[PDB]
Amino acid sequence: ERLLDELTLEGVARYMQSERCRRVICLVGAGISTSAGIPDFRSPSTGLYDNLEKYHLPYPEAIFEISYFKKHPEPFFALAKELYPGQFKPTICHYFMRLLKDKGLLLRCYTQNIDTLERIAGLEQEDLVEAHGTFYTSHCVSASCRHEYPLSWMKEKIFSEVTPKCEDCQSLVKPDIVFFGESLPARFFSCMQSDFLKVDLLLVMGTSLQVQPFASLISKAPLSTPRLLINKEKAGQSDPFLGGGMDFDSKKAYRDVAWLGECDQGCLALAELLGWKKELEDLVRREHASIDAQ
Ligand SMILES: CCCCCCCCCCCCCC(=O)O[C@@H]1[C@H](O)[C@@H](COP(=O)(O)OP(=O)(O)OC[C@H]2O[C@@H](n3cnc4c(N)ncnc43)[C@H](O)[C@@H]2O)O[C@@H]1O
Ligand SMILES: [Zn+2]
Repeated sequence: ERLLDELTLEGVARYMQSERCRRVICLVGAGISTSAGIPDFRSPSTGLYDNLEKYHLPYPEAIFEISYFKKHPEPFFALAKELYPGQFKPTICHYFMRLLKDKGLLLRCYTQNIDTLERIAGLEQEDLVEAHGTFYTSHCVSASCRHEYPLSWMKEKIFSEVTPKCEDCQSLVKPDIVFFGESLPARFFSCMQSDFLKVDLLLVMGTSLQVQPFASLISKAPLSTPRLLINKEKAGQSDPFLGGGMDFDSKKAYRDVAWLGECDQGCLALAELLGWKKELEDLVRREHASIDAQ
């Protein structure tokens, strides 16, 4: 029916500490990593698209294209040079999902981000669907040779400004990210067909819900699954010209809630209502300290 008392964060917090809320899926995107220094994609100001000028490209959205990459892999590796952050420090929001994992509530984190911050916060591969791949490993692009390289090796080059070539054969080696023109990993489809039968709560954070097929995951849940969006803008509402998106505001709204603000602040507030505020503050502070001693 309508599983939330109210369509607010308080409604979602009460629902979460109830009977019916056992399995939680997170859909996350670049918004949850901006406060760790990793810029946005589509934000007007600091977004990646309004900063692809000095990369001499035929058009902005062309440096994550696979066939252009194998043609000229140098602009992308130059881009990774500029973006590659000094420290890898996951945000409050990342640690919020770690709490969900530790409390037995996280069924899966579906992420569009390539920065590996879900792993450093302590989500394990079983927990994650890296829907656009990852920077954490790299593979030679051949086939005869698909030799896997770690991030430590792929980081020496990029910063030694040397284009990474396989050591066994002499082929290009590419971070395990999914460029445009590539298919999403099989794991994505296998998890989607099973995870969304089960799910009792959808948590969407820091994503504009524009790229597909990732955006459509919100409609894979049963119609009674409450869906909370933490984002600084609303997203996932049907375009009025097309024709199960998000409905926060119509009179037919019954399960979608939009908390508008910083993902870090939305997760602080949700954790506070849940009794986890201190536990969360201690975890972040403990882990940021352990990372600052490296
Ligand atoms: C490890 C080193 C990393 C450096 C290397 C960088 C190379 C990256 C290459 C990526 C290639 C993978 C394929 C790809 O590009 O997919 C991209 C991306 O995965 C996909 C999905 O887009 P996305 O994750 O949804 O990112 P968007 O920019 O579209 O959405 C950001 C949303 O979030 C909001 N927001 C922003 N900040 C906050 C914040 N602090 N708090 C709350 N909300 C925030 C923004 O207002 C906005 O609504 O569109 C893009 O193709
Ligand atoms: Zn090779």
